[PDB]
Amino acid sequence: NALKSDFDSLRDQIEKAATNAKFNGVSIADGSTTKLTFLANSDGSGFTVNAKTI
Amino acid sequence: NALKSDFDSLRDQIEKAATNAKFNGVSIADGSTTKLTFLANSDGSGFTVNAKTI
Repeated sequence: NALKSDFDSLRDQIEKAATNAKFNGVSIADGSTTKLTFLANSDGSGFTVNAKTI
Repeated sequence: NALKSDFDSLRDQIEKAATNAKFNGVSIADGSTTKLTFLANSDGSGFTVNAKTI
């Protein structure tokens, strides 16, 4: 039971550290969105980067 | 009778030792409150810590 409690506490730590991984209302690791695209050329072509939910 | 008196003395000592467990008048040991939340983000998200009466 003590190991169960420790395991659950570490689980909660993972969930909270994952949900805290924001940067200016946008996060690539929390799973809020499929992907993020940043400007890559003055034409407006993007720099595609896929989200990796953790 | 001597062992009974020693047991009663230890019991009074243990009660008062449980009573004195406080930090700035706030405690988690004596069970005065069910739980203490703690800050985890700039949004005010808590860190729930259920009290365990001892």
